[PDB]
Amino acid sequence: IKIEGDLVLGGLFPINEKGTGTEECGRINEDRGIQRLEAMLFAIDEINKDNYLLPGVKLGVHILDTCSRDTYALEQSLEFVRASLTKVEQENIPLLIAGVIGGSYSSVSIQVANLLRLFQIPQISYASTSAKLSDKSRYDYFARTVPPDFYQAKAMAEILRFFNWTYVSTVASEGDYGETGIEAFEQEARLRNICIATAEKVGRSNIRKSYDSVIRELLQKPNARVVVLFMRSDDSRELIAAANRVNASFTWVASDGWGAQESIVKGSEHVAYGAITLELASHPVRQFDRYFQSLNPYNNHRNPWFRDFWEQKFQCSLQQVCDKHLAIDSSNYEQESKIMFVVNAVYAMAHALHKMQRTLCPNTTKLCDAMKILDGKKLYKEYLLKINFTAPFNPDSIVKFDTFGDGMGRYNVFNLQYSYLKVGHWAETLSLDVDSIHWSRNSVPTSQCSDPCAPNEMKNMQPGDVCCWICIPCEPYEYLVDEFTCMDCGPGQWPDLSGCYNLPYKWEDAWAIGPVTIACLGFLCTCIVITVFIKGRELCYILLFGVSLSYCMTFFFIAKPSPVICALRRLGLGTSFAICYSALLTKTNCIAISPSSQVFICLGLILVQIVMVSVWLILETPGTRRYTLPEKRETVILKCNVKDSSMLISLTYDVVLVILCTVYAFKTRKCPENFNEAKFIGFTMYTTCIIWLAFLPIFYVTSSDYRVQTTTMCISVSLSGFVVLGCLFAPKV
Amino acid sequence: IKIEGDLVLGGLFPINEKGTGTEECGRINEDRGIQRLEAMLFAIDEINKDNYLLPGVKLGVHILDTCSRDTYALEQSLEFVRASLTKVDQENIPLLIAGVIGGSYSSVSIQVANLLRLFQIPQISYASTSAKLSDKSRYDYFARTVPPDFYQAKAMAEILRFFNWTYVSTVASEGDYGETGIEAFEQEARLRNICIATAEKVGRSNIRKSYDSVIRELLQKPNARVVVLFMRSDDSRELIAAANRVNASFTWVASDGWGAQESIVKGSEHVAYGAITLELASHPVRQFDRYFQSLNPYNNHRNPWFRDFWEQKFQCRQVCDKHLAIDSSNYEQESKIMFVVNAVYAMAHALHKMQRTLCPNTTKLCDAMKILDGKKLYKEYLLKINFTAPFNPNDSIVKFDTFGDGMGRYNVFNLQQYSYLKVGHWAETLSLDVDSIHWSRNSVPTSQCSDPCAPNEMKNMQPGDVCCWICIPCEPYEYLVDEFTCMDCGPGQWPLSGCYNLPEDYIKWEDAWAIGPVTIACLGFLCTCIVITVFIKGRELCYILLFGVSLSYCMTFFFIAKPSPVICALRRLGLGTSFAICYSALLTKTNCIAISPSSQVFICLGLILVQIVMVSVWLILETPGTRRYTLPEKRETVILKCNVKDSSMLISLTYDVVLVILCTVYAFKTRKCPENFNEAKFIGFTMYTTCIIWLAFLPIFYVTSSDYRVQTTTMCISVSLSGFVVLGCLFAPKV
Ligand SMILES: N[C@](CC1c2ccccc2Oc2ccccc21)(C(=O)O)[C@H]1C[C@@H]1C(=O)O
Ligand SMILES: N[C@](CC1c2ccccc2Oc2ccccc21)(C(=O)O)[C@H]1C[C@@H]1C(=O)O
Repeated sequence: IKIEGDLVLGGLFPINEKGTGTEECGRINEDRGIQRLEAMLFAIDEINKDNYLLPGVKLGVHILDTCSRDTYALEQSLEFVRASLTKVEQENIPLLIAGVIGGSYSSVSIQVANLLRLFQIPQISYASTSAKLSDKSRYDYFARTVPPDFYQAKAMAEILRFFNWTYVSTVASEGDYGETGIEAFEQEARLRNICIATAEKVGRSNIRKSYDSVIRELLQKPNARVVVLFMRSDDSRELIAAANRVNASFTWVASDGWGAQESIVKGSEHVAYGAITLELASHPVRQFDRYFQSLNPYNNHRNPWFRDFWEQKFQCSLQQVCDKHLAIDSSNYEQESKIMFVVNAVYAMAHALHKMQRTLCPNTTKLCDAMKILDGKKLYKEYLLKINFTAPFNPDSIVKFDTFGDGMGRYNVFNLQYSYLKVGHWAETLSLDVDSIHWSRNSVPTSQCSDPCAPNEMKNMQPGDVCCWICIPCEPYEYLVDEFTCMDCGPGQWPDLSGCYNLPYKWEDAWAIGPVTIACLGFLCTCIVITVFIKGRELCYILLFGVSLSYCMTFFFIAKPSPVICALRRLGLGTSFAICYSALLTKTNCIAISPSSQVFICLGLILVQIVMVSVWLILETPGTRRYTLPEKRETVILKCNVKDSSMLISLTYDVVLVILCTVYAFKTRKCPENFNEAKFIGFTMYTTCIIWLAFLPIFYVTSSDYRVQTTTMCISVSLSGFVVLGCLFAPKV
Repeated sequence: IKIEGDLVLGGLFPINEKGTGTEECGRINEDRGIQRLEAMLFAIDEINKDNYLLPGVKLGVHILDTCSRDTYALEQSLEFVRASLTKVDQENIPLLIAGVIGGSYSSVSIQVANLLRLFQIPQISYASTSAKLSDKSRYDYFARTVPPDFYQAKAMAEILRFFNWTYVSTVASEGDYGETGIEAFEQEARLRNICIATAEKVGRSNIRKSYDSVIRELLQKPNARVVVLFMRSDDSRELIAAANRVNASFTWVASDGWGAQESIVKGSEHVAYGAITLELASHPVRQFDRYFQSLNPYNNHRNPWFRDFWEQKFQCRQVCDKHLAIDSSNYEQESKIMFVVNAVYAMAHALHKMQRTLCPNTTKLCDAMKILDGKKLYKEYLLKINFTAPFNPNDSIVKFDTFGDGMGRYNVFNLQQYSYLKVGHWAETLSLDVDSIHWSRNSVPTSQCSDPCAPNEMKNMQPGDVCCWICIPCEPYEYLVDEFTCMDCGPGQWPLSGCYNLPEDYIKWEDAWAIGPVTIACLGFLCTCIVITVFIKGRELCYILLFGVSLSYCMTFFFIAKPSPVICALRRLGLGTSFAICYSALLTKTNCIAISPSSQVFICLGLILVQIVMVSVWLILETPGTRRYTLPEKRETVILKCNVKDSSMLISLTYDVVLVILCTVYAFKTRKCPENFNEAKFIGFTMYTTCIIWLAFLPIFYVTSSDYRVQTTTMCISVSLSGFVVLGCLFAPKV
């Protein structure tokens, strides 16, 4: 079929089928081929009768059969290039085409785009939506009015973005459709870190058991109850048939391969209930229907295949039975989905050629001599890819091409409810209705590999993928810091984005106030005793100083603990014992080496005590520390030093020397004069005994109660010094 | 031209070069045209005459002019597909072809390989050296006998590293050659760690100053004398002409655009000595020369261009009308004829082998041959071929890589005095003899940068080019860790890390101080012990003063030992103990002769508590640790020091000295008791010692804080003499 015109247009419509082997062109296609072919013929007549597009130049066509085959399209397409650039003894003269409209299947549009790119002929495919046609490095002279396939994958995740579904499983088809879609999906899905569970490439209707094995691999991940489908129409039907076979409930999200066909869900409506699906955002062309209804072989001689179309549609073999005045009516007719895309493709060239005509031939309206040869590169790059016009007969319906010659990406969101229902649409903003969904509203799923986590449970190890975090609750001693690590805070400020580890000061009333009164009571008695003016007399006054010194340490011991306090307290305990013990061993070994032994005895006793203190300070550092096993215990200091390695040894050594001296002071004194003094020395042994008893059990065994374990033993031996203070009223009044 | 045969072959040669846009073609090519065309036609006449290669089938041809234009090639090559695959239904009867041998130019071969790709028909190109033909995602029905250009970028870069040249410049042409050539050079140069000084694109048809500016840029990096070139012949022809103008002495390593052509240097032969230029290795076909001699318009009816070629080569026939022929004087075999014959034979063997499988029963064209599977012929038989090149005695085996490319075989040339000389070749291992190069003889160039960089001068400044740097040494007493940073590690360690400040030793032991200081401390203690060991019997106060002074002497002896966290406290106590012990004894003796005279121990003990309270505040102010004073240029500092600064020595010593000064003034002026001459003389002796000690104590130790020679003995000797001063006062009262 060729129609004479000043600027003829190409056309490659799959009128026939792939046939059987040598029979390359079998039964003729009736919805994809004839409806789209007559759509372009309808569009061309509209352009010719139009007065604002190509009003002087008449637009012709050169339409050809693709036969839905790659090689057959190439041989047919040679009749396009043979006219334009083949400038080599008039019949069947070919006309210089401006550009082609053909290419329905992406397979045949690629093989044509690879040919016309060499001869500078623009191509617009009305239906081919393959992804590999969007790289202008190869198919530079190519455009299309349908969005590419990977726009679906970008639109697919939008629902996953809008419905918060993350842990998803995907199944793709063995063909190119899906093996370029799920690859495009995975790259785009992970943009919001969509949490892909699995990925299965079901065979092209290989075996029924394959679909079952897929379902086995699907239900084994119950945390992913939203499954995304990019399968073709044939495979999609067989999968859900297997799903109904084993009653595998799911929430399928499927592409235009599912579309909005009732044939897919025929006999398995219940299993696929509530599935969200997409299809091309088509729009019926009302005017085309009226034109198509008014067709019959009596008045339509342009189409050579129309005779077979009448025979195949209205069944008519050699027996003719088709002899009848019947026409084509809505009873037996269906405007094909991509008819609006076919008529848009033609009007893309008409507008591209009209704008180019208005510039290259500005004064005139017909085809001026400047277009006797058409510049293919200029027409495509400078006029086709930069076009903007509302779609004819369809009052967002504006036609344009992106930088890759692909059309604007509109879609319609269809949910299975049994009938499909448009639940919104996606062009660039997913403006679907949150309601009106059936199995995604009442049983609205939220597919995650793991549950959300409370502040107690932070530490995640992600046993599965990165998006399968499992939170274990860090202990209060460990504390909860962040979802990837548990931090600490120490003392106070219990956790915020930080846990709490250990972090290490006791104002008592009875125990705390008791030492002050005891020290004050001793000070008053010492002052009263020292206030006498009667006359080892100085030793007793010095001994009273040690008792006063011991009381002062207790008063200082009532304040907040300090590392130097333990060292000072250690000196105070030794000094207090030395002061009391030094005075006792005076005027004793009289009756019973050198005559001048009092100075040596006094010097030796003081030197021994200083040696122990100096050794303890040089060997051991009197620091500060807090003793607590639990990490949630009070953040206060418990033991400044060890108190056992050195404090226990040092404390025991001081008491032992004093205890032995007190016992031996009266055990074998051998001095009967002043027997009252001997009894007092012997009776003073019990004063030191109470301190040892109150000191060992205080912190040796069961010393956890630091409130009274340490404070209780502070004043344990603070009352021994009052025994000999008042023993003076008997001799003198 | 068409030759009927069993399996005719396509033919694409640039018979006519682009004369003008007015003419479809213009004038006729001579060397890339008829010479190459007759090479294919010669090979075909040889294969048919052959019996061991396609014996049962007659191999025809279908040769067409490419007009050296892409668009013309497409229309011509369209005659190939119109026969084989376009079988859809008598003048100009076409016949199926098994492939084409064509695509001399890269641009022509690309467009043809694009169209022939669609129809599953193999193509072999005999001269299309281009890098973008080696991707099989676009041109998968396309092989090559010649290597691609980017193998040169490998070869010459392999030349640079073999001579250790690392700092290099580059100049490249505008168009496809060079721009994709130097890009491949850069990827390989960084592979062998070769850095580029400057990169200058040079315009194709531009005024001379553009070339002059390039040379001026080249001189900006004298450290890079070796420079790489990739421009085609005409640009390199007069770039060195501009080099002779400025008289810029470089050594040039250049691509096949330069080649072994005298026309490049003709005019500026002097400037471009010792250049290293690569050329494709192509041994001439002797049989073709003999065949080409016997070619005249009378015996050449196949060629429809030979008559035009005859009138063009000899300028004839039109006017000459002479019986002349082609001989060795007016003819030289073109440099690509080896590849044209190889290209035909590659398809001939591929057809031959793929005939031994499809028709093994016979030798003729069986029914399985009626339609040839192009994909099967290319991938299964064409790419997997291996045969020695005909007419060339041998390493001449023809094969195709995974991208259908002939293996790189370049000849390394060199200008010499002028003529070129094959100084080596690059098949796969660069094999050239260094002894036979013009500039490599006289001062073989070594174009490097500050690359040799000793660890001493570890630091790198990198002022300009990133590959270059400046090696200088970091601080000898500071960090020196690497060429990017010089971090400190500490005086305890050593400087390639570089140590600046850290804990170190602080010993204060010397040969002179080891024997002197030890004996001095022992002598003072021994003298006091001897003077105290008396069994004769107010000596108690003197004994306490001796004990107080003796303790200070022991502190000085222990002061020569190692430091500790409590050494500062002990040192403060020692100074107070000696002064308190000495001062305490004097006060009791004075109060003995001149509120009752019974409070003596309390006065002596009070000073110790006062010193302890001051020590406690000083200890509370800071622990008596160590101070690693290293203010001067000496690395680190001596660990021997006090926890606090010199204020404790001065302020703390000032308080103790003030008490001694008051006692000397109180005893000297406020005495008012001339009696007790033995006590007054001893009291006067103590006052004199106190004044002498103060003069030699404060300033002596106030300036030797840094040096250990003065500060080490500034304190031990300051108080040591005081102990000996009062040591002998006891013997005076006796006999
Ligand atoms: N849109 C189609 C088909 C589209 C597709 C695109 C690329 C690869 C495979 C592929 O197969 C499927 C399968 C299911 C759904 C849509 C496709 C095109 O070829 O572009 C074209 C038939 C449509 C028409 O004639 O209107
Ligand atoms: N080898 C050539 C030419 C090659 C080249 C390749 C790509 C782009 C530019 C370009 O120009 C230069 C310049 C200098 C040296 C070699 C080339 C090819 O086209 O491959 C082919 C003409 C040679 C023949 O033998 O007819």
